[PDB]
Amino acid sequence: QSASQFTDPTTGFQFTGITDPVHDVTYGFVFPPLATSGAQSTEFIGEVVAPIASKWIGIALGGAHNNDLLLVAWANGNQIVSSTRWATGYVQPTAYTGTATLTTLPETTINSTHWKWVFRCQGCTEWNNGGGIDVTSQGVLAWAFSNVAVDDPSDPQSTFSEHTDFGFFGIDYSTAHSANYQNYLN
Ligand code: HEM
Ligand SMILES: *[C@@H]1O[C@H](CO)[C@@H](O[C@@H]2O[C@H](CO)[C@@H](O)[C@H](O)[C@H]2NC(C)=O)[C@H](O)[C@H]1NC(C)=O
Repeated sequence: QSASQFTDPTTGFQFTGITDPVHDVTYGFVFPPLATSGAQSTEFIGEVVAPIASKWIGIALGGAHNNDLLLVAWANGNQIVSSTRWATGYVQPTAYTGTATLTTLPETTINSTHWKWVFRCQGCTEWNNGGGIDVTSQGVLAWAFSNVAVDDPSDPQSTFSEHTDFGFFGIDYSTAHSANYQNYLN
């Protein structure tokens, strides 16, 4: 599948991403301006817009279960619980030990039918294994989905069972940058 540009109609934030038609989950990403000199920023802003039937959602930042930064989130009442994770060998991802700070942004909204997780991911383009994403080129993202609740929803590091579905999408990171990024942070 292929990402495209869309505007969130309530916040006005502009993202690049997809809606999975099976679970009707929207995934969106937006990056700060490309640097004219020096290194690129290592942060981005994302969102997951998920029906309440979605018990946990994962984003795989290099498109794979293994050897890449994973973001996991679920709703627990009127709060989003989230974490950064990492796996090798196809087992339960555990807490990531690198430098990546996930912050839930105030646009985050939980209503009677959906949870809309809007987040800032600092240090999320470069990982402590030396890998990461190249924000000037084309890559693959993946998502993972479960309709079964995690073992303990109040614990950000809760265990849980394997996803019931996963999927992939191509993204042109070069076109996912926004002049309005700094405004999204305010
Ligand atoms: C206990 C929890 C989990 C278990 C046991 C598990 C296990 C697995 C297994 C066995 C596969 C291969 C499935 C196949 O090809 O038939 C896989 C694939 C995948 N998993 Fe997980 N997973 C778990 C959680 C997660 C999480 C939290 C994420 C992302 C946030 C994730 C992302 C992926 C992705 C993107 C694939 C497909 C690409 C690949 O083969 O690497 N998984 N997982
Ligand atoms: C709960 O939140 C979702 C996501 O914002 C709302 O669904 C969206 O509603 C806007 C209109 O404001 C539409 O333009 C989008 O197409 C909708 N998105 C999705 C994923 O359906 C939803 O209406 C809210 N529900 C309630 C009861 O307020």
